[PDB]
Amino acid sequence: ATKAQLIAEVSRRTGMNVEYSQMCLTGAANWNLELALQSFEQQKANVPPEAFISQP
Amino acid sequence: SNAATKAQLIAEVSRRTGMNVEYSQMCLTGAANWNLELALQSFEQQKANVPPEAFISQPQV
Amino acid sequence: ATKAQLIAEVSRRTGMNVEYSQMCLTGAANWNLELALQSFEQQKANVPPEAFISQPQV
Amino acid sequence: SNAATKAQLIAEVSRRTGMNVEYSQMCLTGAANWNLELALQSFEQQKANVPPEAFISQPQV
Amino acid sequence: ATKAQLIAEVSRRTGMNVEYSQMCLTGAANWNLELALQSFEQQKANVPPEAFISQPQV
Amino acid sequence: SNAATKAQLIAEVSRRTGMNVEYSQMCLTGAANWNLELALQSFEQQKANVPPEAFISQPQV
Amino acid sequence: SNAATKAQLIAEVSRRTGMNVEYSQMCLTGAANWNLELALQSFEQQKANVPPEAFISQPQV
Amino acid sequence: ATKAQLIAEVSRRTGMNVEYSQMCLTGAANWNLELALQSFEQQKANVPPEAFISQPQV
Repeated sequence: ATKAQLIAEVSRRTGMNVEYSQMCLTGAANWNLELALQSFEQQKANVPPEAFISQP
Repeated sequence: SNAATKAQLIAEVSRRTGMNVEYSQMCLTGAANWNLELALQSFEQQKANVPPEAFISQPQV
Repeated sequence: ATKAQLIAEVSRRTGMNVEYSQMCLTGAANWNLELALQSFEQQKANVPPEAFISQPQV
Repeated sequence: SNAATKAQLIAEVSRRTGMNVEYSQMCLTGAANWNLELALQSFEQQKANVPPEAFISQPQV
Repeated sequence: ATKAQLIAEVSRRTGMNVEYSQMCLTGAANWNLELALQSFEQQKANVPPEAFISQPQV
Repeated sequence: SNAATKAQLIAEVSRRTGMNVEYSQMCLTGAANWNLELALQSFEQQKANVPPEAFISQPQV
Repeated sequence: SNAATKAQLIAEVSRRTGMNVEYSQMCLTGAANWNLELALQSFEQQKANVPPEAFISQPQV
Repeated sequence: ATKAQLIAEVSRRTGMNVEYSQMCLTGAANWNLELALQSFEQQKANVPPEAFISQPQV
């Protein structure tokens, strides 16, 4: 459904796999796409290489 | 979760077809029941009829 | 039949909300009512309780 | 696609008038331009002319 | 049998097919030809290209 | 409805004969009982009695 | 390095919410950015959507 | 699973603090939970009492 679409969208924009993409969406972002992507952009330096599958 | 597993399939359909995530999910849900091959087959049959605005990249297939 | 009436009819017959009803119609069913309903009938055991209640507004 | 939004308007008209999906859409399409209030007004004025088979639930406008 | 005539006339004037022509007549227009055509002219930009089976005729 | 189905037949008679929708319906109603071929046959025999003002397009039976 | 520090925060969320380690980490990652107060705040607001199977101890936020 | 999750899970299961839980995961276990737990069970007698900040669960 929309959760799956939202994870897929975060994965597409950021290049992170779905596991890490889901991490940005869960919690205080509460599946808000803008807040999830923002959190990634702010924390991008701290994301391990294994979490990345593609370029943004 | 199952959402994450479903998300991997949506992302793959989007990569291969060039469609955005909404339309990629459309191909998977329903009679394809998340069968990747059957979803891609549905795109092949319907691609000429997919709205132009629905595409974020060129179809790769 | 319009896309909107097909979604509404699937919603009526199955009891699912419009979001999940649309899911059955798009894709391999390609807006065929019988194939959408068949797919529901096959998958009904695995359909989430959330699919049967209306989605929160706004 | 705006189909889901339209489907919600059809469903609302059906609940209120008791009409099936086809006839509920008739009241919305055209001069009402999918305005719920105008659709319901049209039903009230033309209420006498809707065939009995078109009714799947209780009229409650 | 003026309903069939009215649907046929809207199709001819607008170039739209019969199904969608009927949509313009039913509802708030109450089968008034002018009001149906007004509704078409106002919504024409939003009518899908698929509905048009011919060029509009004065 | 049945109005829409009748309308596609009126439209076809109009296209073929050049008559407006009113006179096109005349050929279909009655003994032709909406049989397209019988309607066109009636036009061919009776064309001489249709007023010229009734014609809005090219005759092309 | 930072994994052990994160682990004590997960352990603390689990203790208070009753959620397993997977779902406890969910509240911490993302917009909370491992802020314990914001993670717990998020749980309190979203408890209804947490699957029952995710709970391995008593809720005591 | 993340390294942090794996440490937290070993801690929950064994009762060891996070520092000693991490010890079981790093090295030849290469962050495999089952081997970490196997190593704990085999070496449990040698773990100092101060390392245990809770009772073991499943």
